[PDB]
Amino acid sequence: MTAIAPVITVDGPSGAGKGTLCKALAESLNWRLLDSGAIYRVLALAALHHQVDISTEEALVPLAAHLDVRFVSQNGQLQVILEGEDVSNEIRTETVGNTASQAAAFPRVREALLRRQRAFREAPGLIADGRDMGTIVFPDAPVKIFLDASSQERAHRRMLQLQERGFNVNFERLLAEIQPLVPAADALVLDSTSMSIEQVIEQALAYAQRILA
Repeated sequence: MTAIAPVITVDGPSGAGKGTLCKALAESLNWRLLDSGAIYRVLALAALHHQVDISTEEALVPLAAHLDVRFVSQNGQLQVILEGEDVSNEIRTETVGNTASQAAAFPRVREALLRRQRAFREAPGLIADGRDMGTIVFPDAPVKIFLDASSQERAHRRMLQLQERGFNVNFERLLAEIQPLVPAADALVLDSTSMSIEQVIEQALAYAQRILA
C-alpha cells in the first residue's frame, strides 16, 4: 500500500545517473535503498565465499531467497553489506560480475532474487534502483521514474569509471561498444543528457512529494 511503505522506482540504462539519483533521493527522504545491479553481484559473492556449485541452481535458490544483504548510503557513497561484512569493493571485480551473469541465467534464481528484492519494501519507504523495477518488481509503485541518457553520455560516464579502476579506455571504442528495458506507462521520463544531476533530483523529489503527500 502507498502509505505504510511507499516505493519510488527508478529505471533506466547504466550510466545515466540512476545510482546517483537513487542515493540522493534515499538520503533526502531518509528511506531504504535497493540497488538491483548490486544484488546480483552480492549473490555471486555469497556464492564464491561459501564456494557452492554454480550449475544445477539447487543451492543458489535458497541463497538468493534469504540473501543477507543491505544497502546503506551516507554522504553520496554506496555501502554494501553482506552477512555483516562491508563488501562494497569486492562486488565490483570482474570475476564477481561474471559469476553474477552465471547465476542470473537460471529462472528459479531470478524468481528467488525477485522475491528477495520485493522484501526490501519496508517503512518508511523504499528507493528501488533497477531496470524493470516499475514494470515487474513493483508494478503498483506510487512513483515511477525512467532516467535515460544518450550513448555518448553513458559512454563518458563508463570511461571515467573504467579509468578510476585503472584501465585506459578509448572513448570511441567504448561509445561504439555501448552503441528488456522500457519505461513503465506511468513513468516520469527524465533525460540527464543536457540536464544537471541536481535538476534531475529536484524534479524527482518534487514529483514524488506531490503524489505521496
